[PDB]
Amino acid sequence: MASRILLNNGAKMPILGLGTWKSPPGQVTEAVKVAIDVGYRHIDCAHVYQNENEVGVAIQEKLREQVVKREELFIVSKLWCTYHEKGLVKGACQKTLSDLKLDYLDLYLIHWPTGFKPGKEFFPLDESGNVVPSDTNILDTWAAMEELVDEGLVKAIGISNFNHLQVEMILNKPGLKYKPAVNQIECHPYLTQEKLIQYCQSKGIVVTAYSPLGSPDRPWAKPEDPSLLEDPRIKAIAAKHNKTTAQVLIRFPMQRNLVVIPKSVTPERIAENFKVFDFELSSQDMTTLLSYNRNWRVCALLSCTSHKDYPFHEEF
Ligand SMILES: NC(=O)c1ccc[n+]([C@@H]2O[C@H](COP(=O)([O-])OP(=O)(O)OC[C@H]3O[C@@H](n4cnc5c(N)ncnc54)[C@H](OP(=O)(O)O)[C@@H]3O)[C@@H](O)[C@H]2O)c1
Ligand SMILES: C[S-](O)c1cccc(CNC(=O)c2ccc(F)cc2OCC(=O)O)c1
Repeated sequence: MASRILLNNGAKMPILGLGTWKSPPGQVTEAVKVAIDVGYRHIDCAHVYQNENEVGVAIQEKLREQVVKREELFIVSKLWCTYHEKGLVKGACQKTLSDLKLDYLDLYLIHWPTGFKPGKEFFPLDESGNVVPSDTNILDTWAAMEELVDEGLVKAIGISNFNHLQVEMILNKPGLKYKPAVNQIECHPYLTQEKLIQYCQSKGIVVTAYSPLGSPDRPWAKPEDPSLLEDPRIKAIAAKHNKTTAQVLIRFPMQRNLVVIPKSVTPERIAENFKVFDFELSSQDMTTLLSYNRNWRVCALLSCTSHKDYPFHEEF
């Protein structure tokens, strides 16, 4: 299938990218170098991942080596929750640009709808363990994101972990200048997201699926949690197609017109995960994978369940 999807800003976005959350700083430079060498053109980043400098080393080296031109890359980062204030957005973007060695981002996302008190700590807590919110309304954060487009720092802006009412709040913003190009959300066979995906696609917003393999390295994993990569039903579909379970899990969102961002620091897996443009899941396979939904979330933002903008109380 086609390698890129057209965004509502007129630019094309590669449907397969490399994730970088949890990629160790001493391994992510080589991971991104390998990824670019084996065909990846989209890297998903974030300031909160604390490894953008090392990602940037890889990008810059492959640009210097002329393995790829800047216009061929699609680099995404995200505004962390402690920078939702109007006066902090530009500097947060600029710090990400400096770390990544870039003079623009292809896409910059509001990482979560929840703003937190600014400061050094990424999760400021009160003495009782609750996250300390910011009063900055997300519409005002959106206006600050729009300024970045108009200053040439980013080509597109979008959102992440927004529920459908929060997307709708942006779309209904008075004086809205740029619609969100993307909503990046958790999506896999155990959290299939039919309702939110349909809503976003109907508005021309492209959906990126994160944790497509179920994030087996997530720090809060428990032994009793479900495991996509070990699910015998998914292994059976993979075996039938002579592919790995990971390859099925990556191809699944692609066939839903989603972008997908599997993470790996393992060279062989980085290459394997990209080899998903040479086979097709049947409609029956797709419906079967969808049937595994259990509304199970890797990323529930649990310290934030009383924040006014916590996204996961709503059904979708
Ligand atoms: N917007 C958000 O709030 C948000 C939240 C979560 C994730 N994300 C983004 O989405 C990306 C992907 O999600 P994720 O990191 O949570 O998890 P994931 O991509 O679902 O899974 C990554 C895990 O799978 C392993 N793996 C990768 N390819 C494999 C293969 N072929 N066979 C077996 N195991 C394989 C990796 O191991 P190795 O690395 O050791 O090879 C790692 O432990 C993130 O890195 C981040 O960029 C965004
Ligand atoms: C549901 S509450 O809304 C929320 C809020 C906020 C957040 C949440 C979840 N996360 C975490 O934890 C985190 C941290 C750190 C890092 F580095 C990373 C991570 O993860 C991945 C992404 O991307 O995020 C939740």
